[PDB]
Amino acid sequence: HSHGLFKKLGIPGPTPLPFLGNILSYHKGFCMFDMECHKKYGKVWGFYDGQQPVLAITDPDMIKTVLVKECYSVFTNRRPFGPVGFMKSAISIAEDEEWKRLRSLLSPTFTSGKLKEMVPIIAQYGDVLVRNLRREAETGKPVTLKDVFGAYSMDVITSTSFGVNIDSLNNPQDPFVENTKKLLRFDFLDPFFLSITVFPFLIPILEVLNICVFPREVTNFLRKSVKRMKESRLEDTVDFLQLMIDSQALSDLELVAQSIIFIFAGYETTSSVLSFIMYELATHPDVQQKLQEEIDAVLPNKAPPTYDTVLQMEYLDMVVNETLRLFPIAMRLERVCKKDVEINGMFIPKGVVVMIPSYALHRDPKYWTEPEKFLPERFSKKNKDNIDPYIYTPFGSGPRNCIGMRFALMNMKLALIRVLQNFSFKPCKETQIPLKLSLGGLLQPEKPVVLKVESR
Ligand code: HEM
Ligand SMILES: CC[C@@H](CC[C@H](CC)NC(=O)[C@H](CO)NC(=O)N(C)Cc1csc(C(C)C)n1)NC(=O)OCc1cncs1
Repeated sequence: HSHGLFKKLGIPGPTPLPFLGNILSYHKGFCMFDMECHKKYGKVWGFYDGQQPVLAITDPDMIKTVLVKECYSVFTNRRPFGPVGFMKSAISIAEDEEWKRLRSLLSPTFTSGKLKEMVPIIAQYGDVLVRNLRREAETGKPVTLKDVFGAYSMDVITSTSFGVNIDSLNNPQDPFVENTKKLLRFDFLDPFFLSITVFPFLIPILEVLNICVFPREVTNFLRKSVKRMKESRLEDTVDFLQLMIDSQALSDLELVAQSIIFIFAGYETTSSVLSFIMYELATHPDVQQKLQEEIDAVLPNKAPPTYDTVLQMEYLDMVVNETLRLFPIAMRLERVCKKDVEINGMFIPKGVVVMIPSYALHRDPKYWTEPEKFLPERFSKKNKDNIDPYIYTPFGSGPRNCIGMRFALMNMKLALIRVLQNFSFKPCKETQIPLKLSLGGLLQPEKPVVLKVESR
């Protein structure tokens, strides 16, 4: 048993059980477990995912060292998670040299120039989202946001990876829609991933059986989807595909891996955050009116948002950020400790997963006044400098942060601008209040957010 380590290092934690470790404590969610631990062990503590020692850390300096300083030398990778197949090459999964190589090649993809070039595209599906919303605002029946936002999010993804101009909501049965939709993942507390942690010694076994967490089903029709366009569309002579093609040491059957992860990364994420935001504005009509006014002051007479226009919206940026404080989609940030180290006084042995509890740190009394309340003013220029960048980490930090940050932000904002210009979102009878979060390992709502939509 490796279960003696935190006792021996003099680190407090909940007492692990044989084989299971502390996993049974997840029955309440990463979220309440991390908050409880913080509350009763203080700044630093230790637990076991099966036989895997995880060290939680909460000190801004120490986090900065793990996330930003010793990233390259010591804390380079995330923890392996289950049988991954060819997706071992995807940037967010890759390790060491291979990761450093991929992050360089793909960095040019997420530049402001490429992003400004992507505006007219993502924006054009703002109009579709509106159109679509306009029909359902005439029904007067509760809208399921995550579904309307889902279609928008797919729509924006497809289009910025080799223009696949699909009206995703109203082409429910299109090859690109059906596959992509199914790439809704991953819950690391579901039955499957649970066993993966009580039995990591089973991963080698499933890998050799070709069993993959990214279901073979989906990855198949994308490997093949990509193969023909990549060859045909530029044989006759503005998207991630092109940007990728041009920069060719980037292997063929690694480009597919990047392509899949950008779908898997923006699809469920952009749509979830957006839902959480529209929930927040509905249950906060004041904020929503304040927002609609900012937008109308900047873009008078429903004028179409632009790149520069979007950045100019102080209050929009504040609403987005607050929503991310309350519902960070990562929940935790993790790095594997590559060799023995001494960071800000304390010793980390090689092999330990070092873990920063974002969801918990985002809700900590030491840093936030009335931390349960949705209050966008915390992010106004008056108060924002009191906000520590290593407590508030919705996009991680350091060399291994979210490569898609500015794209995520811009995308989401463009959706909000076009949507708020045209509609108001009011809660109805089916709407859950206060919103309850899911007990799983994906931070999402128990019941899908349903809201009344009214035409301005
Ligand atoms: C609102 C939506 C999003 C949120 C809240 C978000 C947040 C994050 C967070 C917290 C990390 C971990 C960083 C760390 O360990 O410090 C991350 C990693 C990453 N994200 Fe984003 N993300 C979002 C959307 C995107 C989009 C749109 C893309 C690209 C299309 C993207 C691509 C990545 C990649 C490739 C990594 C791993 C980076 C690496 O290992 O080098 N995510 N995301
Ligand atoms: C394939 C899993 C995951 C890899 C990296 C993400 C980044 C947010 N990691 C996570 O934070 C997610 C939680 O939503 N999962 C994890 O926390 N892990 C990968 C670690 C893990 C694996 S098992 C476990 C339990 C047993 C304690 N923890 N997704 C992924 O590929 O990133 C695409 C995205 C980019 N931006 C937002 S999502």
